[PDB]
Amino acid sequence: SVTVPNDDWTLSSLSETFDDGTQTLQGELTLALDKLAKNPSNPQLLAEYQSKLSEYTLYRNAQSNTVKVIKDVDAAIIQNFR
Amino acid sequence: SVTVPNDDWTLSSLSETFDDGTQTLQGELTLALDKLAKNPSNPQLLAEYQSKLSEYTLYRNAQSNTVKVIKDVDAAIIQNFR
Amino acid sequence: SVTVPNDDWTLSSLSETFDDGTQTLQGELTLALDKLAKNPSNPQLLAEYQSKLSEYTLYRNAQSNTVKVIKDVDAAIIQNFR
Amino acid sequence: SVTVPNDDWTLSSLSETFDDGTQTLQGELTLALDKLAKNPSNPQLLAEYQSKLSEYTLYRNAQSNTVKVIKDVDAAIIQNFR
Amino acid sequence: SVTVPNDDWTLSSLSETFDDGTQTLQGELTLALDKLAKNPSNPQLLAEYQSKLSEYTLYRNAQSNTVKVIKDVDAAIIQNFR
Amino acid sequence: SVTVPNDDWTLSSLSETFDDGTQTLQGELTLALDKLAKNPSNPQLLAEYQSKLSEYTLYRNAQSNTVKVIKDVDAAIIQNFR
Amino acid sequence: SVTVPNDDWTLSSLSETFDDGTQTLQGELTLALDKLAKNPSNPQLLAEYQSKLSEYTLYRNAQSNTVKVIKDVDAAIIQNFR
Amino acid sequence: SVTVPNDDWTLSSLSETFDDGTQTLQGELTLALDKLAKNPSNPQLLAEYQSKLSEYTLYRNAQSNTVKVIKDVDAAIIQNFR
Amino acid sequence: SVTVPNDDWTLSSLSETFDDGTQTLQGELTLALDKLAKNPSNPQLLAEYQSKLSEYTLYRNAQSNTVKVIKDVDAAIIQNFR
Amino acid sequence: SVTVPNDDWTLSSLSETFDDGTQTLQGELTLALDKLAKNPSNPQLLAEYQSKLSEYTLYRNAQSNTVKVIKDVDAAIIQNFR
Amino acid sequence: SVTVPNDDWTLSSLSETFDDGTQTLQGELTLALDKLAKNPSNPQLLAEYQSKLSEYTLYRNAQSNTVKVIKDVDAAIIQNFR
Amino acid sequence: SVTVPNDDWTLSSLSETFDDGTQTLQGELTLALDKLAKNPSNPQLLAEYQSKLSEYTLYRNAQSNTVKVIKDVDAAIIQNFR
Amino acid sequence: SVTVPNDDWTLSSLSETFDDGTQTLQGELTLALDKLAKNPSNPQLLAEYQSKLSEYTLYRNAQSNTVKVIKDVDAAIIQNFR
Amino acid sequence: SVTVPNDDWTLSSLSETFDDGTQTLQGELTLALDKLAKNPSNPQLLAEYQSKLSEYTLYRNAQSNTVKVIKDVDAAIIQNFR
Amino acid sequence: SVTVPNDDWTLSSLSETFDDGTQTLQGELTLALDKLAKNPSNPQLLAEYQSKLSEYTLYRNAQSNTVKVIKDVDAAIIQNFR
Amino acid sequence: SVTVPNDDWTLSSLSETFDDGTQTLQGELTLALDKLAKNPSNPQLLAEYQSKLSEYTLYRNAQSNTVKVIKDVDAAIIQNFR
Amino acid sequence: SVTVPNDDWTLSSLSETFDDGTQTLQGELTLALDKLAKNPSNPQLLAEYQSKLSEYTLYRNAQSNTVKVIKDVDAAIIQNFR
Amino acid sequence: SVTVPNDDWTLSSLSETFDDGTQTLQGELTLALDKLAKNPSNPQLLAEYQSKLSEYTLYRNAQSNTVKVIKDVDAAIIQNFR
Amino acid sequence: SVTVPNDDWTLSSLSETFDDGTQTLQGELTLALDKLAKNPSNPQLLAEYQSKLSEYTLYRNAQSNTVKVIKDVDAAIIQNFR
Amino acid sequence: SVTVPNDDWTLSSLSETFDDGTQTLQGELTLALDKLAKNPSNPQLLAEYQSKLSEYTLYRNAQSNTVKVIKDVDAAIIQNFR
Amino acid sequence: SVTVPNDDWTLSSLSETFDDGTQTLQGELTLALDKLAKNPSNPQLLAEYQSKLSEYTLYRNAQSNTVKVIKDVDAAIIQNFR
Amino acid sequence: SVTVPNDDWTLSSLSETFDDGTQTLQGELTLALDKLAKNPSNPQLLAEYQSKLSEYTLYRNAQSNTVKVIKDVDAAIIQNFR
Amino acid sequence: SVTVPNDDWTLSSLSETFDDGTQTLQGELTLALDKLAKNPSNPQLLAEYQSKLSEYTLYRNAQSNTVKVIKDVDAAIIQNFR
Repeated sequence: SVTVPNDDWTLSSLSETFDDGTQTLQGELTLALDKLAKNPSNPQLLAEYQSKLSEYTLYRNAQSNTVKVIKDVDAAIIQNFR
Repeated sequence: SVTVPNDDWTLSSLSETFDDGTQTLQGELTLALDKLAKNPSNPQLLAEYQSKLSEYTLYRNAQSNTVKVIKDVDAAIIQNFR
Repeated sequence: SVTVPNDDWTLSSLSETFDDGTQTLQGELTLALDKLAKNPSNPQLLAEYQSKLSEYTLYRNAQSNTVKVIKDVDAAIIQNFR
Repeated sequence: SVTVPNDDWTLSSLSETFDDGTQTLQGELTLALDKLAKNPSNPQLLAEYQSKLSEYTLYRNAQSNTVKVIKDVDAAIIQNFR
Repeated sequence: SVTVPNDDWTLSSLSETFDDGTQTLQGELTLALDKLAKNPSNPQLLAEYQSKLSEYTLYRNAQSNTVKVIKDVDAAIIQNFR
Repeated sequence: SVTVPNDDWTLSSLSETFDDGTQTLQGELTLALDKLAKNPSNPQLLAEYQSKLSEYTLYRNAQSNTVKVIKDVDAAIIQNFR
Repeated sequence: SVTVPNDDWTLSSLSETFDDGTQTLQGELTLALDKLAKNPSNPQLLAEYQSKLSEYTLYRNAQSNTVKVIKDVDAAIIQNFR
Repeated sequence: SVTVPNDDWTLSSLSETFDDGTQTLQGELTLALDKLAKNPSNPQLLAEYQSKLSEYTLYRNAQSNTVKVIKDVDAAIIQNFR
Repeated sequence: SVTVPNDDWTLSSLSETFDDGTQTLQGELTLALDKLAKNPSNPQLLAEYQSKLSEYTLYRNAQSNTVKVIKDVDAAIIQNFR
Repeated sequence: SVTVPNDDWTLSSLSETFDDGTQTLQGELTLALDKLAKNPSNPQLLAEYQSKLSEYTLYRNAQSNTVKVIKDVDAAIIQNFR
Repeated sequence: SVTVPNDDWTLSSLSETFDDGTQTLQGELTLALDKLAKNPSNPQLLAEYQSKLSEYTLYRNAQSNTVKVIKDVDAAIIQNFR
Repeated sequence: SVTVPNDDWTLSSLSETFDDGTQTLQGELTLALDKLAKNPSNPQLLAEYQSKLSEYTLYRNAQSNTVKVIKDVDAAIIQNFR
Repeated sequence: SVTVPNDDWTLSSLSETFDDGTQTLQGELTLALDKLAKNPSNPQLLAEYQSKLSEYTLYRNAQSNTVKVIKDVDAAIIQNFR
Repeated sequence: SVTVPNDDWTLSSLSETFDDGTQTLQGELTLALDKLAKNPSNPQLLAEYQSKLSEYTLYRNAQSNTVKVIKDVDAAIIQNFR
Repeated sequence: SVTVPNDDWTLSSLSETFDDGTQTLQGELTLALDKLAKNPSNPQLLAEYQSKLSEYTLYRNAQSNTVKVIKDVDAAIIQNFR
Repeated sequence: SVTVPNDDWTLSSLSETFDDGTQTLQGELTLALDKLAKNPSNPQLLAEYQSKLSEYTLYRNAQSNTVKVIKDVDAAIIQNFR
Repeated sequence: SVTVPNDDWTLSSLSETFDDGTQTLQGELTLALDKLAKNPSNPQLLAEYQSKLSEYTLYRNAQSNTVKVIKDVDAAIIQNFR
Repeated sequence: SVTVPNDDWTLSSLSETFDDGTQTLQGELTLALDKLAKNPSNPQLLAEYQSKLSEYTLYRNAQSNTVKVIKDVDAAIIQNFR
Repeated sequence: SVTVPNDDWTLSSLSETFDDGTQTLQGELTLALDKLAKNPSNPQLLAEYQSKLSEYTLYRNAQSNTVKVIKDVDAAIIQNFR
Repeated sequence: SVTVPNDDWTLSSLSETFDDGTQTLQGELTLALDKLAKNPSNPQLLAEYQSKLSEYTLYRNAQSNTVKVIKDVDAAIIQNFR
Repeated sequence: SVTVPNDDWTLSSLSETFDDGTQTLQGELTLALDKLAKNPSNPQLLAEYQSKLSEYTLYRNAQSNTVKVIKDVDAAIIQNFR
Repeated sequence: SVTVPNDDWTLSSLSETFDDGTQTLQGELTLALDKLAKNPSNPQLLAEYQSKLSEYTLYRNAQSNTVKVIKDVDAAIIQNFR
Repeated sequence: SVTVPNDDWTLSSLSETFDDGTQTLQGELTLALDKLAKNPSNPQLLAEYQSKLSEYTLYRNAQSNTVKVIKDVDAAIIQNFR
């Protein structure tokens, strides 16, 4: 489940890399969201939820931008076939 | 009625999570509001009403912000389709 | 007609508590005032009338101050709604 | 004329709840005010008038603050539409 | 009304897939919009309306991007005829 | 004067939906504003005026945000023509 | 010239209520003051004058306090417009 | 000089509505202020002056808050042009 | 002034189709713009102006994109003459 | 029924903490108020009643201010979600 | 030197109104104070001095309160500029 | 100095339309600002100044947004030349 | 050493007015007190001493009350600064 | 030193307008403050000082709010350059 | 050590103005207090001490209120920086 | 042990000033009281005792009033901190 | 300096047509830019500058696109020489 | 548990830094809150509670603002990927 | 049963301090009152009764004033929580 | 235990400064309160107790206001982080 | 140092135009900032500083937006080279 | 340690300018705070402390707002890089 | 570690330039963040932290935008290879 600029990997492999490399964060975010839905008035809970949510959004954006850039590169090389 | 960063859930599922995870609070707030409308002069009643109202506002704001952030993330990923 | 710092009572309930808890005193004061208006020269009558009148004034002042303080507390809590 | 945090009610419904839940108090206050305007020298009358007036002011303030808070919440959610 | 990367389907078939696969959501959004136009002050109503509207916008954007990408692919293949 | 996510409606139709679905509220607000301009010292009048004004502002904001979002969606689809 | 916590009255209406509800007392006080200015040595005259003057002062104070409290309530509600 | 939530009115129209709907009150306040400046020792004069002054302040505050709220709504709609 | 994918029409015919099919909207927008230039403070006026302006921009963009696409198709066919 | 700045508690928990931590005081105040309503002329009784009433008002104010401050903090953190 | 709720006056104009509308009273008070400082034992002199002094204090208090209230109103309107 | 979605007008024509359609308002605002700079303590003056200033800001914002949107449309059409 | 309700005087000026306006009386009282301390048995001496002493006490009381009242007025105006 | 919504003026011009249009008031306030620092016990002096100070604060607040609003408008227009 | 609403002064300058403008009064009060502490039985001494003490309290209150008001104005202007 | 309205002194310093400035009087009063308790029938003794007792009461009252006034001034200034 | 699809014109002729047909606009833009560089705080100035700048950018883009398209056409015809 | 602008840390690391760097303060606040809930009448207790509560609110606000700013920076950098 | 300005005491503790620190005096007063009710003609008895009664009244007043002042201080600190 | 506007101190440090800088006063007040609870009839004792109590209240108020102001400043700076 | 849409100028020339056309304003802002850093309590100083700072921010924003727009235009023309 | 809108300075330079330009004020405030912590009962001390504290708060707020505004301007220019 | 538009450098070289040219600022920010996490209540600390944080965000944004622009230029040149 690793990725190297060498002979073999793929885009779905990059997405799986982004998912698995940041996995426990998703479970922590799930748990924090549950606790928040229980009682939305505990400050420490709110701070942890904010941190986790921000990190999750950053992860999603980074993954999507990386996939987009790599697809653009590949489509650029393909066109040079002819 | 649970939500996990896994294969399947949705925004309306998040709203329903926020609603059901904090449900008895809404009934308590209803009852306290009724009692308050009966006699607006009992201090204990006022304190309980204040606590419940504050918690309710916090819940609404948290739910709305979470929905907004997730929609922003999704709209960000969609645009990277092309 | 009792009052407890618990779920339900009101200001008018406090006034009624002050009135009913000190009731026979009011009838005694009425009777003494009548007798005094009959013949204002009996010393024992004067002493009893003085005692009853003083106690009545004390009761009125205490009731009014208590009502005022409780209303102030309630108006203080209400403002903290927002 | 009841209100529940469920599918349907409105702000005017909250105001009507505050009005109807505390209705006989308004008639009592009217009657006491009339009697007071007749003869402003009866202590029991004054005590009852004070109690009723205080309770009425508390009711007005509580209703107004509740309406304000709910409107603030609604305007907060609306802005998250976009 | 299904679509598979096999011998037969079309672009309009993709649009119909997007429409029919997300159909009840459109009726729910219609109903919520109607209720909102009735009384724009119920928080639960606002939350449901926000969720449905966000999901609808996401659906429209995804459908349009998918159609665009597939048309681009087809126009790319056509040009390689000669 | 109804609107459904089906073959035919328009933006002006949405605005007319918002206007007609909340119509009697506008007349009530007019009447309350007139009465207020007559004598700005009746508490019940003030409470009703506050409720109606708040609801009116909420309606305006919701209508404007909905129109904005739908126009954004339409302009997004149009650009995918080419 | 009556006042009820219902749709219509005003502050000046409250002042007129206090004035008209206690009217004959003012004429009696005028007459007693005149007689007193004639001969300030009749005990019965002095007692009646004392009673009337005390009642008049009580009426003025009660009216002023009521007007003040109602104005405070109204100014409190007005501020919650925004 | 009337105002209706219909096709045509303006902010200055609202201010003129507040002014003209409460006009005789301003003349009465002028006259009472003049009389007060003549002899500041007549109780009835003082009570009428207090009532009129309080009502005038309430009118000013209500007018200003209404204008502010409507301007806020209009500036909110304008921004949604783009 | 109709257009069909059949033997005869032209690009200017498409532009005229877009213009005439959406004509009354242009007059309504003119009138609304005039009224707005008169008094830029009527909320209903602002909402109608926003709706009309948005629809007009959408119409312009759609017309331009359609003309562009058809010209591209025609220039593609012409080149295949040789 | 304890509260710690750690993973879990809530606003209603703070109110219950204030109530239960100062409980016997409320019963003592009830008893003293009853005795006072019996005979409002015993100095020791008056002193004890004054002490208890003052302490009760202090407790109410402190609880309300604490709840208000914590709600403000929580609403501040929530807004930083986005 | 008159003042009307119309287009033009000012606070200093109100103070000058209070001063000039009650002017001869100030000279009378000066003369009475001088005579009193001459011989503080003439009863008629004492009565006139008491009347004038009381009226003067009333005038000062009324002027100051009026100025304060009007300044408060003006500062309230100014803040609604933005 | 009129503008119609027909053969001929321009952006500067739109700006001149906004200026001339709302012209007397600018003179009124000038006069009110002058009077305010004279004596900043007349409530009616303050209310009129607030109304005029708010309307002026609304006019400026609306004009600027309209110009921006039309320029965006024109720049969109220009790019479709090629 | 005169005092007028005009632009300039002070409290110490009032005290000096009371002292100097009644000055020869103080010397006469001194002389009479000396003579009395010589031989306390001359009736005419006693009558003159009684008259002078009474007038002196009246002067002191009047001066002190006037100073107190003026200080109260000034402290009342000062507080209205804010 | 005048300002008109026409081709040329500036923010500093608005500040200078506020300063020069209310200039003699500043000198009067200086003189009154000096006199007050001399002898803080003359009632007329106190009343004039209160009036001038209140008017000065109103002027400062109005000037600052106007400058703020105009700067906001200008910064809004600037951003629409692109 | 003078102060003018012109380019340069400060709060401490206002305090020093209040101190130096009323300086000899402080020395006189010191001397009178010393004499009073010597023999608290001379009426003239008591009258002078009362006058000086009253004037001193008035000076302190006026200075403090002026400083407070000016600080409030300055803090109001500062916030309008942004 | 002196006190001056300058940089440093305190309330206890004022009390000590009152005590030490009138010290020998206290010893004289002690001695006179002792002698009086010995033989309460010597006229000269009675006159001296009366004089000393009166002066002592005057001293106590003056000290207490001065302390009260200064504390009031200080508490007034403190509140103007905010 | 005119251009017609007839026997004679050129690309530089098209550029000169674009320049001369829109000439006064360039001078107006120069003047407005100068005035803006003088004082960047006049709203009318900002609006005119925005309009002129937008129109100038549109003109540049249109000219460049037209030149590009005509050059492409000419280069297309040239290649068909052989 | 330290954080440095170097190769490795995260948002949750910043939150944990804020929590652990200010830890004993939270326990002290817990203890003080408990003691306060016991007896809300000890001044030293109140002062310590006020200090701790203020510091806690400051800590929460600072942590939240820092997290928000860093997330904004990160989301800014991510977008520059393409 | 001692009280120190240190970590722990309360208002009721102050009342108990006043009661227990002066306890034997109450028993002595009881005994003296009994003896007086037996035979109200013994001079020594009367003197002792007068002394004890005076001391008791002083104790009550001092206790009440101390409690009042401390409650005022505590309520002052509480309000500074926010 | 000193505090300087330099690199390091805190709010609790300010409270400790207020406590330790005024420490012996607290012990003196304790001792005086004890003595007073012993015998509430010694005038010198009463004067010392009054002085100490007044100074203590002043100290508490000053400390609380200073802490409040500094917390307000800090919370103001924190918000400017973003 | 002038700029005209004619044969020769550049971007740095535009920046220098913005700098030199608004130069004295920068020196005035420097001087005002220095004076403010000296004594931040002079209202006139604060008003001038606010005006200058606002104008400076407006100038910076306008310059930056103009440079951005012109660079965009130039980069648009360059791409049409081929 | 000076700052000019010229080639070189920075934000920390602005903060240092605010600190050093107002430096002696900080030492004076330190000294006054120390003296106040010694004896909180000297009026002159209280007045000086109030003045210094107010000026310090003003300085902090002004510095923070200036830094915020300049950072906003810089972040605005940076974004126009692309 | 320098960079010049000459024969050799790279993007990572630009990032390293941005990092090393602003290095001590990062250490200062680290230290300030640590101190802040210690005690979030020192104003000078808060001001320094705000300045450093703002400068850091500006640096990050500038670096990212520069890298983005240079990459865009390079990708533009590469495409012109063919």
